[PDB]
Amino acid sequence: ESFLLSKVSFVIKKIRLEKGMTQEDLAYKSNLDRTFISGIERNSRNLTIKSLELIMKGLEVSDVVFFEMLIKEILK
Amino acid sequence: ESFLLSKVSFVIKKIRLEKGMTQEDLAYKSNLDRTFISGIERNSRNLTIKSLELIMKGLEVSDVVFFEMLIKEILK
DNA sequence: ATGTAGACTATAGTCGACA
DNA sequence: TTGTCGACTATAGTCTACA
Repeated sequence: ESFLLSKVSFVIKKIRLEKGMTQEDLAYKSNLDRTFISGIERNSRNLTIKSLELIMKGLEVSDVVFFEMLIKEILK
Repeated sequence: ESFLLSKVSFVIKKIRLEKGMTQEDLAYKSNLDRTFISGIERNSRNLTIKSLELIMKGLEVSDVVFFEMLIKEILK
């Protein structure tokens, strides 16, 4: 599947971990269902941008740091 | 009305007019549908990442660049 | 904590027509 | 050239439940 989608997932995980949160934690804060989040980390589902906008806000990270991390990441 | 969303659409249209592509022109290059590229650009309808990613390709815009451009457009 | 399965519902995308 | 309307098909995002 998608080159990007995967990298995205890979960044979310890292952030989520750094912050030391469990999946259900974030699910709550993001107001998403836990399962979805698993799908995202493990298998890189597609998510929508409304979905991302929640999760950014769930990790309590700036929609700017994410993207930044994301770039250095994308850089291989 | 997702902040992140309108800020995604704007960049799309910006890139598209710079590249002087038409929406149809985009529709082709993104293997996606005119009416949708319409919806995104015009009324904050909610694309996904695969959709996004395709779009970057339709614009012939490197992901890095898109996000870079994007970032800057938040910070206004 | 996390992964996954399946039934389900909501909304992402397709298409063809016409201001 | 692009937005909108309406009826489509496709899937994202939920939920229960068990290893």
